[PDB]
Amino acid sequence: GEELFTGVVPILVELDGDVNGHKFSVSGEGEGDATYGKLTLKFICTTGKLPVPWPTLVTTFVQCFSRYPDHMKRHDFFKSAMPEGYVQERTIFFKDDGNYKTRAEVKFEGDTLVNRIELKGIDFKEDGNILGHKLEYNYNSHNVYIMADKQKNGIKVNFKIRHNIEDGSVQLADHYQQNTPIGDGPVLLPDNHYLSTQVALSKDPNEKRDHMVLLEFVTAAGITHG
Repeated sequence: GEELFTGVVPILVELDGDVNGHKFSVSGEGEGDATYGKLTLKFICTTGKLPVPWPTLVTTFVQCFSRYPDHMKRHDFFKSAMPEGYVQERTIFFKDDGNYKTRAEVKFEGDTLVNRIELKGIDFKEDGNILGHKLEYNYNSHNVYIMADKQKNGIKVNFKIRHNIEDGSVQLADHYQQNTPIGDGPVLLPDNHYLSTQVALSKDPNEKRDHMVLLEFVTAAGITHG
């Protein structure tokens, strides 16, 4: 439901992770203002040092906060599934390295939008850009393509993240994503389109824990018909 999102809504994020056996947990919190496609979040690794670079988990850590222009409202699958929510699953293939498989439930719990995640990563090279922490602490702007998948009453999403490497090169991370409603009510299955997202990463100067502050703007685009 769109109106659930007309103002600022609190967000909670919980991630339980295991990559090549390094177990870690992260908690996040912040707010989303979909009117402006704006998210402001802070994440903390609560199990010590984060075993993979922060930027690699950005996409894992709430597309219901995208700003869908009015003329695109009927294509907003994400809001349409709330408040009961949707399950979001991905496989993220890091080029020439291992991969992440994640499963999440994004739904309201009270007046808070919560994204609860499980991530397992495998086949990472002990010394590659990921486990070797060679990725820079920045993020590029990307387009996220969305298509309906009527069979599963959800959408399929595909995009490739370009993570800057410390050498000047780029580590690609190919995202295969699927979302399905948790509820039984009808949800909106959209026509193809995309989301344009900009992400800013920073640090909280008062925090001793390994953490990440993330501010993002995300907007839907691509449809001028109907």
